Amino acid sequence: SIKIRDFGLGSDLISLTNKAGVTISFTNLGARIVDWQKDGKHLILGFDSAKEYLEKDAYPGATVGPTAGRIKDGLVKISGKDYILNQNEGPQTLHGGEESIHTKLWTYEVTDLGAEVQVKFSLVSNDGTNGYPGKIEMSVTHSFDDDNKWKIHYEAISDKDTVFNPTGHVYFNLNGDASESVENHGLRLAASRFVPLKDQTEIVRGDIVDIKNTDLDFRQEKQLSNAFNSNMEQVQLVKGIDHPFLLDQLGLDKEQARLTLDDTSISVFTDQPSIVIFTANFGDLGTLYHEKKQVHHGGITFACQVSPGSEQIPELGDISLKAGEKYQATTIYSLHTKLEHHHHHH
Amino acid sequence: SIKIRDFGLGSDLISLTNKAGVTISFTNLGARIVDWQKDGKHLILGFDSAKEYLEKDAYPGATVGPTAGRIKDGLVKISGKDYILNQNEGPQTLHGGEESIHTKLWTYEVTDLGAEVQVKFSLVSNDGTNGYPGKIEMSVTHSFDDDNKWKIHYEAISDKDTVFNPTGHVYFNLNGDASESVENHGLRLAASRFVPLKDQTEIVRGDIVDIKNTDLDFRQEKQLSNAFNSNMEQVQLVKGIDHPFLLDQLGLDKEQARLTLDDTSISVFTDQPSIVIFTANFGDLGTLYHEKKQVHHGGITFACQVSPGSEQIPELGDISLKAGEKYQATTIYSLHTKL
Ligand SMILES: OC[C@H]1O[C@H](O)[C@H](O)[C@@H](O)[C@H]1O
Ligand SMILES: OC[C@H]1O[C@H](O)[C@H](O)[C@@H](O)[C@H]1O
Ligand code: NI
Repeated sequence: SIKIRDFGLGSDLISLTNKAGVTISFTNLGARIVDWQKDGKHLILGFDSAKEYLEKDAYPGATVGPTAGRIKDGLVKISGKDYILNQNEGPQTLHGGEESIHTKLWTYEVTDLGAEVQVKFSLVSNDGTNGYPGKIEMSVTHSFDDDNKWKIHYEAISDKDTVFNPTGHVYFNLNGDASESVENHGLRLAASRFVPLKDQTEIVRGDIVDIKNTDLDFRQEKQLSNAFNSNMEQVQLVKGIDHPFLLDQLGLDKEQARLTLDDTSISVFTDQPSIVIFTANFGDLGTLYHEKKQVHHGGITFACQVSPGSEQIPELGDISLKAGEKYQATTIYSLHTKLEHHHHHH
Repeated sequence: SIKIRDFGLGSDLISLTNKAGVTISFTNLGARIVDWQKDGKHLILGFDSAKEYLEKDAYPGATVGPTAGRIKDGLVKISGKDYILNQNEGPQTLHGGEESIHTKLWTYEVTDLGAEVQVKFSLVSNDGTNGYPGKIEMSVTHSFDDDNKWKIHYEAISDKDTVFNPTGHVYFNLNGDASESVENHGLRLAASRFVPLKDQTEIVRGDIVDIKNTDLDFRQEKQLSNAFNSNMEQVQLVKGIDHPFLLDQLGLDKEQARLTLDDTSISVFTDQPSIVIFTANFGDLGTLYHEKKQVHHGGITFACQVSPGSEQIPELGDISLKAGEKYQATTIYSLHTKL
């Protein structure tokens, strides 16, 4: 079933229920996921109205771009030319600049294919918006099927050579309560390397480092607490995790990451080369989610994209987008029950 | 009463019925008026869904800007520096450039005041959007009251020196049918001069012209047909009217124009210095409104704003907006029914 209703400020809330009873919802404010539940339990973080997003935190579950993450000094080089983008975090351009895409009302169309329902959001980034050459016609399709698969498909075309590397900023919390840390969740991730940050400003350090056999090594499933409790400089620097992890093997076919809690797991699939992992290291900020004060580590993203920092570490990728060339990206989060035995205590 | 409904593509349709039974409706797509009816007749031009607007003509009833009208070569000078805006009509920037604010979904809030209801639409135009320095936070409040007054109030603030001169692009047609010319409407307008156009590109010619005692003098009520059958080269050039008229006396308390058809009449009030009047000179285009094929002259605007063309004719005014200054503007359309 598909259902729609006003969600506040002129946005809508689109709610889908698949044949298995699993429900998921989205809003056109920032082509974002708002909730995902199983048996009355929230699997992710979200608010109950649009205004909350605009007043508390506009990133959760949003589509962010045109470029996700931080661009040192808001400086990019496009086809030999230097361009300065909107600087919204010190001299840095973070997630596309101020008042970016996550803050706009996108138009949308719903397509019912039976076992699969698609929600296609559209938006045009005009040429010059936030310093980005365009115009860029963008679309984000969120779909949910009878197999409990939530897929995100991005498409874009630009009138001018530009840069593009958007991502989906969902936060998971299998506790279903923001006030409970995710240190009790199990994490498996197919990555042997990571990108260290230079300092508190969070720009990339300039090197790529091997994390095998360190506390950041999740190739084999381990509790998140191992990371959180770590005293590695990088962990200490950000008070948790806030880094790009370079996938070892590329392809939409491989299970790149798996987040487990008791009988529930979320599997991550993507065609992107990295997963940006941020554990809501907000300290005592305590943003209220459903009347619950969020705890430090009360959430975790799996933001699949080209790693941030390619401006400095070319080896990471090229996020340039040629005029006329069609961009595409696909990320999938699949939900499973009893995939494995995970019985722990903290 | 107030009613909100899904207007298509994720947009909303907000409809307000006042004590008098009159209905007016807006959509956040473009912070725009969609309809205006009395006794089941439409007073203005509009479509039946969001899609129509996007597919057919996106300007009718919309808020257009940041700058309304045509800008020669898309060139504006800001703080002594030249800036090139998005060009979407040849080398000209028309209505803000392509995919402008009239095509975006704005957020909004409804405020019920009893005798009056207000719908406040907001949108942020990012710095650099279509070439315009910003960011510019804009709000357009459309309101409707029990006195049949439809008011539009604009507000904006920019982080940087920029240009700003939006307008409301509603088209009236008291016939209540797009297939019927507005030539039978009487028009009165308190302007003694106008701004001639250079040629078919419609950029201004460069001069200000006195229209006293010409086919374009509406200082004293007259039927449109007159203007329509004039041989004035300017009328001929455009096949109707498509010009900025300079108002004789500025101020929001003066009725600046009046459109009448039989017992029904519309009055215009504004704090703007000019009114741009365009008579739907679309030839055979035949755009479809409520399944009725539009005829050349099947509509007319009253776009209140600072006259287009100030880039060439400084005396027309100055559309600059300095960083931190608050822009404000108001236009009112009042409905009357004789007895
Ligand atoms: O709240 C927004 C967040 O977006 C990413 O996770 C970023 O790396 C974090 O450092 C933080 O800025
Ligand atoms: O519908 C678009 C119209 O907008 C203005 O009123 C302009 O003067 C007309 O020439 C036409 O471009
Ligand atoms: Ni709606």
